[PDB]
Amino acid sequence: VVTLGYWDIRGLAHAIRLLLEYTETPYQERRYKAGPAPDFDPSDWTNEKEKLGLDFPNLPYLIDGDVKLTQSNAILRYIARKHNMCGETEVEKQRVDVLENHLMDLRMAFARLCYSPDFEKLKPAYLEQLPGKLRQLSRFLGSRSWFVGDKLTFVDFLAYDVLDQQRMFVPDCPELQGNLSQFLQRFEALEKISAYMRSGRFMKAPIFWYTALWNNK
Amino acid sequence: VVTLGYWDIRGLAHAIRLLLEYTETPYQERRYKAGPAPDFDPSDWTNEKEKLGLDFPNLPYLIDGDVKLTQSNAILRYIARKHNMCGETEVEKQRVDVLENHLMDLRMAFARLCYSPDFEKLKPAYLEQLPGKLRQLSRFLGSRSWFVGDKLTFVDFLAYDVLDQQRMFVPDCPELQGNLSQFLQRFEALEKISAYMRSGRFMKAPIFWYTALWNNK
Ligand SMILES: CCCCCCSC[C@H](NC(=O)CC[C@H]([NH3+])C(=O)O)C(=O)NCC(=O)O
Ligand SMILES: CCCCCCSC[C@H](NC(=O)CC[C@H]([NH3+])C(=O)O)C(=O)NCC(=O)O
Repeated sequence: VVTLGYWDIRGLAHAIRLLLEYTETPYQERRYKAGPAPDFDPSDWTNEKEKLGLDFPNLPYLIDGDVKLTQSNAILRYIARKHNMCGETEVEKQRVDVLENHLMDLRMAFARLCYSPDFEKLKPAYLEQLPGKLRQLSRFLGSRSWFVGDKLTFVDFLAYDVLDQQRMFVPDCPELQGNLSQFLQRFEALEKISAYMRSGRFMKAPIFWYTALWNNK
Repeated sequence: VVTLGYWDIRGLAHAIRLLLEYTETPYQERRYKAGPAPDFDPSDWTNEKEKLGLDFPNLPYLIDGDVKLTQSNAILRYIARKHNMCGETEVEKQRVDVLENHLMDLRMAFARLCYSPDFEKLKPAYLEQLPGKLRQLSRFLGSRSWFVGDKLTFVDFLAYDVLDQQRMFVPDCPELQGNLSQFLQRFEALEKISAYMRSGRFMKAPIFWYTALWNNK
């Protein structure tokens, strides 16, 4: 079994847990829990961070024999390479590179927001530029089944997480309907994914750590 | 001729310009200029922004015929693949992926400090954490000539830049005296790199936008 370590929260590990589940990778999880509210008690993780033999300790991490990685994108590319779920053609690789990076810029934007004490003050500007961000992704996907072509890749798990989060935030966003929605329905109908979602291991929320103003429940 | 677009400063395009120079790729630059102070109106960019045919409009961007890219790392990979500058084995790909991602974490924590209006009060904590981050990077490299191995990859162009930045913000750092310094010293002695750093187009500053509280022009 491979070991995935991350906080007992959705966050940056969602796409990794889904990929691990789809590619049928035997795994276990180390889900670090919190302690005394409301004082930030990372101790469960902190008591273990500098004793795992990781080169750049962080969350999430994945241990697979002597392979010890940190950096979520790196863990994905690692899992994906064992099942050829990275690009194959040059153009597919460019589409993968550009989106993995772009999806992180949108993930951080959102993260920044739900974390700021000025959330309600920032919410309107954010929603002002959401639609356009979504139109871009819709235009990029076009009529393809997946973000790169007919081949499903790790960037599709990334895209699903990021889009499902935005769907969480604003459930009836016009730009969310259309090819973006069908994409979501396309992802959730994948056999091992459907099965994972109806299992008792799947955690749809909370998206963020307990200190977040939006969705920490 | 590929066209690299970005503001007329060093910023996030440093690693790319060095990779292009070293690879001997013929290129051209579309430097975007900011209006006079304190306005710094960036209309030179927004004017062209949605007229380039880029999927996700942003700076830097790279246009090579029908190839049009916008995320720095993806642009670096695009070039790197053409010259076998990514990893060639599983272990090398892992070092490439983890590093490419950790160095982005490093760069951003630094852009945040230097762009925050609280710089001077944040500066102490940043310095107090630095020696650990440098030591980590030093343990990783070990007695290797390059970060990935005995062959130069694009991640060395990143490490050189993230590190060069730190050398400039705290030259007197002990952590930076060791193999890390031999690495920079080695990077700078490469035929096309040195040939470059002495040219008239080479620019070591400013690292940040004119609005930053540290190093600008
Ligand atoms: C609750 C999730 C909210 C999402 C944003 C914060 S992620 C949490 C944070 N991890 C990181 O910053 C890692 C980022 C890194 N770029 C990666 O991709 O792995 C952590 O707790 N690291 C542990 C540590 O640094 O000790
Ligand atoms: C060492 C870092 C120095 C920082 C200098 C400015 S970074 C560029 C700035 N912000 C970006 O996010 C662009 C970079 C993009 N995120 C990438 O990863 O390639 C921009 O002009 N983006 C274009 C836009 O938003 O219009």
